[PDB]
Amino acid sequence: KALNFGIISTESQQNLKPQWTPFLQDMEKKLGVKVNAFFAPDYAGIIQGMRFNKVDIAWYGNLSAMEAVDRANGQVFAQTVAADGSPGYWSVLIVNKDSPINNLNDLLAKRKDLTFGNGDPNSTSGFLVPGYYVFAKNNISASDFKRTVNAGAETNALAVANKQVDVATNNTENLDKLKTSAPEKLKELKVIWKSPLIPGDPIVWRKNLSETTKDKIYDFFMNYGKTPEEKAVLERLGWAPFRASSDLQLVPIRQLALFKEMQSVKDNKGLNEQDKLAKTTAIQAQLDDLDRLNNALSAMSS
Amino acid sequence: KALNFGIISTESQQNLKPQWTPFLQDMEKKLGVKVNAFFAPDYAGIIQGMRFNKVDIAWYGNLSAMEAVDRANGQVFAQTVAADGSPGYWSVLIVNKDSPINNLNDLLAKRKDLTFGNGDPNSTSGFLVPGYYVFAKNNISASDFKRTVNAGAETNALAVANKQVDVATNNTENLDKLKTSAPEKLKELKVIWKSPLIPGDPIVWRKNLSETTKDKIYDFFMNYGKTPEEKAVLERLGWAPFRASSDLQLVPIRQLALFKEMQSVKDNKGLNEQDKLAKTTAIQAQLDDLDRLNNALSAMSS
Repeated sequence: KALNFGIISTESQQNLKPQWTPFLQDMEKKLGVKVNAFFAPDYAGIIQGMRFNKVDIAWYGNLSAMEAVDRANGQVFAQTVAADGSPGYWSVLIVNKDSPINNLNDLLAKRKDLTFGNGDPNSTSGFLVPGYYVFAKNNISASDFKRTVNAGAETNALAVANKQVDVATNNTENLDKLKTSAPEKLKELKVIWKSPLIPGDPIVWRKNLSETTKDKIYDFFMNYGKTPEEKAVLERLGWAPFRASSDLQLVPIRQLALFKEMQSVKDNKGLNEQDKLAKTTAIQAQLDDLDRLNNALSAMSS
Repeated sequence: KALNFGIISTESQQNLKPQWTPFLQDMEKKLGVKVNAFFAPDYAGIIQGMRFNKVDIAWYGNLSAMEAVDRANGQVFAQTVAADGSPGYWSVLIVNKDSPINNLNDLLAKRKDLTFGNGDPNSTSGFLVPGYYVFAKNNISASDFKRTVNAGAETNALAVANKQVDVATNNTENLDKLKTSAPEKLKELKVIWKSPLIPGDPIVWRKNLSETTKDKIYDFFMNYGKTPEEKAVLERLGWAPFRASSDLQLVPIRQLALFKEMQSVKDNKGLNEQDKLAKTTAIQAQLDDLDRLNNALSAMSS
């Protein structure tokens, strides 16, 4: 009963090897079952490895992560945690502290009268994530602000801080940097809207594993880190210890997937509107259900 | 597009009528769609009403609630909240405050050396709920205490308080009463283990409703109560305003269902062990998956 982990490698074939064997070697111990890897070229070959039992487990990104559930027996069981201390990031919208805005509701209104900072239109956290939760969800637009401007978080946070822009989007990881980059202009910022947590990469195994096997993996992963040795070894892969997870993980990413896809049907050229109505109104279905989940989940305050 | 609510009535045909029309009459307004009820004799006829679109929505109990999802297009969308202030209850285990125990781990060990207070063996919160989360889950027993005694929460809490028993089970709703019944012997108690939240009755509609319809119900329910009028009307049905919910609701009840069922196969007389192994080890599968969910859910601390 040997074991395969999945790790692609942008950190190529030099970089990766000596960061990992350790984590295998403890894995092999506690599990006491030989623990090879699949290095990779991309998640595409990796999911496929799952799809054929040739790989048992793996460090996906929610996107890859989600298609694993989709096509190759995925079950998220754990969320990676940043060695600085977790855990993913929340998208945001930010006014200056001297602003008399505090709600997204405030903002939502005083909008035709204000100037916006929007992220890379190829950025999920600066552009797309807010694009759904903020805009799409309220049937309103980046249009509808006096003037609107696209730029980087760092800029945009600084933009707002220095009252060159009314409101901007951002993430909380940039918000972090600042406490070092410009602590005294982050002190001037004010967050008025948080996305869902957009969380860290998961660990997915294949469901078709065995009661007993999973039990060991699961506990390995849930308990690795409590030791100074253990602790310091996660770090070499930039990690803190792992959060307990589920497929519920990727609800934010699922919504995105299907907001995009929704967006691409409204533009589907050679589709008649009868047959649109159907699909559009079906993807919404899904979002609407997914919305209510987010609520439920956030309503376990608590 | 008229509307049917489900409400059984132990509070029979006199009691119920004038507690509800109000809540219909607001329902009919905001929805602006006529809102009859099904009174009932039992959830059995009620789920069936769903199963035939003859009823659209209803106040189930997690048990009924769960079989609704099972057999008649259930989706939990809201959790009832006690007019005193919510929300279900957590089972517990309780030592005296002068005890040097604080963990379930402590207890788990010092057990052969101690005396237990166990609830009605026909009580879910005093007996069965702990029976799983505490015992079943750690493959250990009510056996394994010096002596063990079964009795009511009130007794048992008082038992422990007055150091007639080492540890006992309880719920937090009794724990409430006490602050009135015996505030100064509840002051002597100490909780060392909480179950999952075992939550309040839900509102389930049938999935096969319509985007738009659900949207209105959903918002009606999520927003009813903010007004003094609204507020005071929920009260006449002993309610505070409603929590946002999902089928995730009944994970605790699902685990129970299948702990029982697990328990009843181990006792299934005319079943050979080969064919047992299979089922036992399949129900465990489920619990084990459900366990990991509880974790995930409780690991969104947060």
